[PDB]
This record gives sequence, structure tokens and C-alpha cells, in this order.
Amino acid sequence: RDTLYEAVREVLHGNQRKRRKFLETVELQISLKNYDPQKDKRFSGTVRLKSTPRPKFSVCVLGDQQHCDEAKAVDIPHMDIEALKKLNKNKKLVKKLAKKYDAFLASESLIKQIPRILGPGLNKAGKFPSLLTHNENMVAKVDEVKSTIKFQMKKVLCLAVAVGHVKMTDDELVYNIHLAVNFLVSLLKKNWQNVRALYIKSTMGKPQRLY
RNA sequence: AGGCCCGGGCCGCCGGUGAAAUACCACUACUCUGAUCGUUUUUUCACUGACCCGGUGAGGCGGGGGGGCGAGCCCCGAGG
Ligand SMILES: [Mg+2]
Repeated sequence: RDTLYEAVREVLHGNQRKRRKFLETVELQISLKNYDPQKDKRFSGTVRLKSTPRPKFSVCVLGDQQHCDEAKAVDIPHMDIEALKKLNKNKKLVKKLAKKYDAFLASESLIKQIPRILGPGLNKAGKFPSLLTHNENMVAKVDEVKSTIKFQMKKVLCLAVAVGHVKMTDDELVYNIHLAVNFLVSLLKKNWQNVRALYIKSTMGKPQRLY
């Protein structure tokens, strides 16, 4: 506990701020051990955090008549089916969208449009839209949900994701790490056994080596 | 979203492009190399003395000597 998480916290406070002008976002860098990536089940997970957004902005864009109205209401982006279809030109416009929009939403438009009318590419970028809108929620809550941490294992024995903000500093911080490190252990094939090291990195340099 | 200038400096997340990169930072993974007699793990070959087998009334084995009917080679005084 305090032996392990408090010591490293203090390092970030003394270091970091003075080290680099401008503030980035902390990320939890993990290293697996004694695991076979392609010969064994891939563990994919998605969990919430307390009340802090890891991504700075660009929450999501939706596609539906009413959701687009509520979109112009509280959200900057309100794309619609007919506006969305750009065909072959979309390939590059959608690559730009993947570079921009951190996430995407769709009220039943995604079921048919992305495989067909929108096209592929969102999957290639790893960002397919979510059916989080179903005419049964308010998009403010959906935007609060889009500020989470998502896990999927790949060939590299390491998955790194937004775990904190240099600008936001509270005990809650590590409580997000505590939630995150446990969440991997929960969905890992055989628990803590296959974790070689854990790292929390913010901005530039190497500030943490948990376990 | 050039870290990095003397109170005025540049790589690129610019645009393209490829299936994904082109600042900056990390994180691994793998292939190679020296070191650590640090940890163990093993493979081949050879020996004989345990042990095994066969033969025999356990009858001539091993090394050396001596001699050719000797053979190649040497100063040959054509030769101990
Ligand atoms: Mg005999």
C-alpha cells in the first residue's frame, strides 16, 4: 500500500513538473510475463474510473435525427447518415476522423452503415462506434462513460493506456491505478503470475516501475 | 501539438503516403554477443576393473628377442 504507491507518487510531485514545460496525460504501461499472445485467449476489458477524464477532449460523434439534435444541443459534433456517406473519399476523410475523434457513438446507424454505407477503417484504427445511444439515455451521461480505460491484448507483451492527468492531482489518482492494475489481474489468464512489471509514465522520461 | 533559443531556434501528431510512421518520449517482444564455473541440464567418443556372454580337458595370449625364403631404404669397404 503506502509502501508501494505513496513512494512513487512523491517522485511525480518532486519530478515531472520541473522536468517538462507543458502538461501531458499519465499512462499505465504494463509488461506481461510467461504468456503466449497468439496461442492463448486474448483478454479484452473495459472499466470505469471515479470522476476524472483521462482523454482531454474530442469525446465522441453520433448519428441519428434526435441524437443529432441533442448533439447540436450539448456536443460540438453531430454527424448524420446522409452527411456521413462520402464513399471512397470517406476512406481518407474517415482516416482523418480516426486521427481526430477519440471515440464514436451511433443510434443503430452503426449496425448497417459501418460494414456497408460508412465502410471499414474504423476497425483498423481500433475505434468502432458504440451503440451507447438507444433513445434511452442523455448524451451527457454517455460522454461521461466515453471517459474510461479500455484493454485489449496484442502481439506485444505490453498494453499502455491513459491512467492519469498531470493537471489533475488528488489521492483519486492512484485509486484509478489501483482500479486499473486490479482490472488487468482480474481478466488475466492466471492472475498476478504473468505480470513482469508495471509502469506509470507521464509526459517525458521514465517516472515509475511498480513491481 | 519543435523537449531543445539570448529578452524571438528548426525535425512533425502539417498535408500526403503505406498496411499502420514521420516531433518528443516511453514500453516491450524477439534475433545476435561477451560476461557471470551463477543455476542446473545433457551429447558423443574412448578405457576396464565391476557385471554379462561364448569357447575350452581354461594348451601356446601380449610384448620383446632371435632367424628368414624375406621385402622397401642407407656411407657401403657391396657389405657384421
Ligand atoms: Mg582356453
